[PDB]
Amino acid sequence: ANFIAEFFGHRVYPEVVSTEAARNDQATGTCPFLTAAKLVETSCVKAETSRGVCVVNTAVDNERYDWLVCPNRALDPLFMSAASRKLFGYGPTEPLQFIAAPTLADQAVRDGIREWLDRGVHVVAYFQEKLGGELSISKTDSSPEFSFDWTLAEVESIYPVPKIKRYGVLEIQTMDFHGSYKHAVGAIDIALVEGIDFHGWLPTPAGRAALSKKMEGPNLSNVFKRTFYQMAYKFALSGHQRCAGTGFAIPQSVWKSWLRHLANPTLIDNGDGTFSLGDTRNDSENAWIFVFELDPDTDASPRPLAPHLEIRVNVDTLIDLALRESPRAALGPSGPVATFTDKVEARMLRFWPK
Amino acid sequence: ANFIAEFFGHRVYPEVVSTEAARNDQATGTCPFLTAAKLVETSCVKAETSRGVCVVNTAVDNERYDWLVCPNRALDPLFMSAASRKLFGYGPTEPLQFIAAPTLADQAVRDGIREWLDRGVHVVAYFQEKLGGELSISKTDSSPEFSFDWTLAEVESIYPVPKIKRYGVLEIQTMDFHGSYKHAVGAIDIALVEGIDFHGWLPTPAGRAALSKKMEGPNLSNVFKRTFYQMAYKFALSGHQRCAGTGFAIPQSVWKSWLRHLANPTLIDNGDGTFSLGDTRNDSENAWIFVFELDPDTDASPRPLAPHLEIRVNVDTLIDLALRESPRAALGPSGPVATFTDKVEARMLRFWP
DNA sequence: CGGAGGCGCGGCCGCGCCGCCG
DNA sequence: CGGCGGCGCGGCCGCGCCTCCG
Ligand SMILES: [Ca+2]
Ligand SMILES: [Ca+2]
Ligand SMILES: [Ca+2]
Ligand SMILES: [Ca+2]
Ligand SMILES: [Fe+3]
Ligand SMILES: [Fe+3]
Repeated sequence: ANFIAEFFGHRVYPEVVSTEAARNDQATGTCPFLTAAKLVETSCVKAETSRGVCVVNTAVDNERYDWLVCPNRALDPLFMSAASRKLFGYGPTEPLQFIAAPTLADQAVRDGIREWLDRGVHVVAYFQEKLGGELSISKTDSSPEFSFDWTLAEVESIYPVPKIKRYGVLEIQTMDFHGSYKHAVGAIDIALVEGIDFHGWLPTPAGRAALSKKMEGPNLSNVFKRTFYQMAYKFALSGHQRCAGTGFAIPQSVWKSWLRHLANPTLIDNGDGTFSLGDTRNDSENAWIFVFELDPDTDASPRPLAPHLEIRVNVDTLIDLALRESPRAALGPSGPVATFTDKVEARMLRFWPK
Repeated sequence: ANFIAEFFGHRVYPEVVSTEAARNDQATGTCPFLTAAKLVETSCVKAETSRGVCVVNTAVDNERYDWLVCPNRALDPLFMSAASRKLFGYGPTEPLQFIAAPTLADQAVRDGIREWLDRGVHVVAYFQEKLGGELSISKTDSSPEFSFDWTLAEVESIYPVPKIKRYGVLEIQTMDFHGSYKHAVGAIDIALVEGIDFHGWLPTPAGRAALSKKMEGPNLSNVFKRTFYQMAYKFALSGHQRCAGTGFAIPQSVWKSWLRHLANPTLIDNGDGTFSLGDTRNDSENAWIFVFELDPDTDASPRPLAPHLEIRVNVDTLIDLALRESPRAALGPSGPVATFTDKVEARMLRFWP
């Protein structure tokens, strides 16, 4: 029922979408997303028990879902540049240059940036775990330590010393799972090395069994617990003058799983290709949730990220929905808590003999 | 720097408890808390890589702390009964029977409950994962599924069919860690079987180096993330008329780590052996945080849980402190965000030749 | 109704930043 | 002004409940 969906960036379950490059990435063991970003060959960062498992496919409530399972699978600079526009308040057709932070060591691009600042072209450099390293805000007696997945830097000048106008934050959350992939990885790895035709073997019942061997479901409530807190906290930090906006990038599958956690919220249609969660018409701290898909239309080797839903969020609404609205629905007339007393009595009754 | 604090329920780092009972439980691999709760010999439920590591000792901000790392180490029926009195509204000195749900199978205790009920004595049966299994509430379109660590059934009737007046909820939280215990466990496991006099070997430099082998620190923020959500949600659920109250039981160490998460809060002294987090005069959700210690006074082999701090919480204040007050402190003067713009530029300048 | 699978729960794992000590 | 190390972060792990499907 549960399947490894992508193996080193390339589809294996729903379709075995494999070109010549797909054969190579899997044989060498290379995450194509780190390689394309850094322009240097890079193997997946994961331990042997889950090596190359970038996406897992499962059903919840009788519907199929791709679950991103590696933060590096959502390492799509092109998508992040687009989401950046919404954070810094740029138009859709505005000149923008989105470069990595390690590139700043190169003279050729430092001379290039200066020319862009003269033209009025926006220059944003990003700091990411494997591309420059993350940035952190230190703990206090009244505040905990925090780290940002993507720190965006809007450049003002770099003439003598690099200086920024504003900064941006993108937070990525994928999904973690129950159990292990060890058995599914182990079974498909022997068909990779010892086997003579791997891609022709994956769509077969034997390969489909191997891709699913002891594969379990997603840790749904776990990521909501961890991501909700970071949302509420980091969105409040976005209200700082020098912070242009904070956005959380999450897959469609993850967004849908959060709906019950948010008391089944109705999104407001703004008529601007964007949606809103609560009243964002006043005193806004430019808080965003970018719900993305794995592009089902591209045909290109690794499916890139495509926008699915762009939600501007009211923080107090987000807090109120999760911690007040949802419990009240659980305390509803036909809800689970109404019948709980009978459940306790039923569970007690099981210990009675005969 | 970081040490295994106790092995199979008996202290090993700060002081080595060297009783015959401490030697026996270690050599036989029994978690002494499960075997005492259901009166049947039971080994630790943990996997080989962390087997027996029921507590870990670490320093944060230059002071020592014991981190419980096994929910079964907090399995203390004696402590939970005292905490339940606060939940159901019993005085400190009034009759109370606190029994595990599995025992309901016995006809001797079933008749015993009937005898207690008609003499006004309170009877509460508890459901815990290893003792009767946990109770859960199922998901809806507007609410997620939840499980309760301890669900407490205040019995009123047994004769025809078991029936309860109210239910109570106790949630238990300890601590998870970074890295592995594997290397420290494997270093002392070979000392247990292949060597002689295990306790005498533990306090030596070589032993203390073994107890600390690649031992890392507590996963502090992780635990707050997971538990805060359960607090806010389950405390709101406690408002239900059939729910007497819900309490969260945590070690002192983890409560101290929560202070920065709660904008450094100041507890209001009620002058009744109880403190309050916010205004708890009106509308009572009957929500509690029971902060406990590993009893340092009594020198029994496994040191039981002793009350350290008994807190009434205003749920709305708990949410406010963590999600509004704390972020505002971080944005304040001399805060980390104030100097963040310079940090970006400094990190940006590190690429310059 | 009985075995299989979903998933809350909560402890294992290591990367890489930054604070602390010498 | 360098290297141990604390710790945020976020993905691995399996227990035992319950709901679903044959
Ligand atoms: Ca991060
Ligand atoms: Ca995140
Ligand atoms: Ca708990
Ligand atoms: Ca539990
Ligand atoms: Fe990957
Ligand atoms: Fe244990």
